[PDB]
Amino acid sequence: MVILGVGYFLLGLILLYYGSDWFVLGSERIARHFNVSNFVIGATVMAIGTSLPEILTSAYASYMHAPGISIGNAIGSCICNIGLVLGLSAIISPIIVDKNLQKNILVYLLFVIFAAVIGIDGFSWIDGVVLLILFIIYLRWTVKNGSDKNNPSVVFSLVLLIIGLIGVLVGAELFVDGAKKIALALDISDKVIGFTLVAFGTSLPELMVSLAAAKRNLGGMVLGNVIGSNIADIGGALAVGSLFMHLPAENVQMAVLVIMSLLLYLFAKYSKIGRWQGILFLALYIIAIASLR
Ligand SMILES: [Ca+2]
Repeated sequence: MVILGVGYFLLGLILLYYGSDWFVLGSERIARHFNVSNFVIGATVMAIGTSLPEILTSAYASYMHAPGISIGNAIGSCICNIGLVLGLSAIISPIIVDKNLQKNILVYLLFVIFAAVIGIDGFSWIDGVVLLILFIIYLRWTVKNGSDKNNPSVVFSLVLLIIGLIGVLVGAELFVDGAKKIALALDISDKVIGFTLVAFGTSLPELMVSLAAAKRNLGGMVLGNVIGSNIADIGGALAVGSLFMHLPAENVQMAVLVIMSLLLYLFAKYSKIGRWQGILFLALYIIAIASLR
């Protein structure tokens, strides 16, 4: 079970490589038909596509009585998205943000701040419902604010979007499956490896898709996907997980997240999310994962 591990591994990379590229092309075309910006389609359709493994993970974790995991993995992804994902994407393709996109980003900053404030004592099922509503309020607002019978072109767009999404979701669980077989053959029979490599497996569709878009200089789409995913992780993953059990409090991760969200706001308004900014986001990401033990 070693060449099978590599076989699963390399196959996963193939389904993640092309899958994310099709998911981006499908999304870009869909945005053109629904007559919305690359940002809007990234903060809604794309976000929910890549943020689904994060919602299902949190909800299940809190279901089987592991709440500290459900929240720790919920916020840890938001930081991973601004730190690793956005950071890497900005180095590849610097992001100049439009002026109609900043109202959206400001809303994101406030929503994160709102989550941090009510998340000091912890997270009730009350907080969950509140945040769950705000999520939907955000979605219908993002689509509306920035805005057919038998069309062969639209169909092709949906094929790219659906096959592309199936590709990255399958490729991610082939990535993990293969890496686990390799790790086992390597001597790593520890248990945090069975949550570290899987936590990375949930952020893997998000990382790949954002990189695929970054390669095609879709800075707006990249930004939308980061913004949308974090809200889907907080307004959705963090919220749904709180319906089962009372999630604990992490006022050090939330603090860091607000900082990275604040920096994102300032960069996407008075400057840009370019290469040096991305380096900083990466720097803040590595002085975090090391200083948070
Ligand atoms: Ca509370």
